[PDB]
Amino acid sequence: HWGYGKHNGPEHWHKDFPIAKGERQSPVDIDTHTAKYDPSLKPLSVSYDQATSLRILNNGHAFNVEFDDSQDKAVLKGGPLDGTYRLIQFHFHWGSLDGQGSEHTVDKKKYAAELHLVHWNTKYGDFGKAVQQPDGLAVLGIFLKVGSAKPGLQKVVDVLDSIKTKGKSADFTNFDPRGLLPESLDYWTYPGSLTTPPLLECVTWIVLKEPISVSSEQVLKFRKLNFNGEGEPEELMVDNWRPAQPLKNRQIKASF
Ligand SMILES: Cc1cc(C)[n+](CCc2c[nH]cn2)c(C)c1
Ligand SMILES: [Hg+2]
Ligand SMILES: [Zn+2]
Repeated sequence: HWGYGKHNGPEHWHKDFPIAKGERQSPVDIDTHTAKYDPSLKPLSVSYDQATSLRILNNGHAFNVEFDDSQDKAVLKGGPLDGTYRLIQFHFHWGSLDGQGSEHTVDKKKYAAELHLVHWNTKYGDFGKAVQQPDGLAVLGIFLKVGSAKPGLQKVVDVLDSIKTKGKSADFTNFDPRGLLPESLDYWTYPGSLTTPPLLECVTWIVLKEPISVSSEQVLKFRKLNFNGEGEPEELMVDNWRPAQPLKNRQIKASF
């Protein structure tokens, strides 16, 4: 099945998932000089105070921190969005080296990692129905650079020993995603897709301009994760990113 290697990687995905070559695929390069400030974007609203994390899963391509989305507790609204989108999970993409890892690029610049906070449009009832809709998902993308440690990331870094291999999961209640945001909520927005198979073009992408910085020793522990399952040849979890895809007519809007 699909992966990130020479034989199952992003350039093989189209065979099984033809939308790989579609009209609104992600990620893309954010040309800062082509992006246009949009006066009609309302302010962004990130309400993560009542957030109920539940568990962390190594799913063999990344790790997911999952939230109880049965109520409006952690939500995105405002900005390019109409109505309410609930937080279901977050996860990251990162590299083997600091000079690569992000999925979106800013003027062809690759950051060391990329955080995705995934939300679904409540008027669709569940996550599964929202992924069948062009306005179904809203993803908040946040870049990571290496520098000083990110305090709000450390509880995640500490649990990764317990989820080394594909299929393992640990209990991860009372985690606050507020600790993963940068200071500023400036953002580029565009219409797009899931960046992993099945690559559904159901996403409103909100990519923040200001990266968070993380320690070298925080990313190092990300890099110790395995793609494989327990008792298999060790395959390190690195370079789990899709490269930038063609923009194709689409327009990236700036909030600032
Ligand atoms: C990065 C990413 C995040 C999520 C929630 N998903 C799940 C989407 C999905 C498709 N069919 C059922 N769920 C995928 C495939 C990728
Ligand atoms: Hg869709
Ligand atoms: Zn992602």
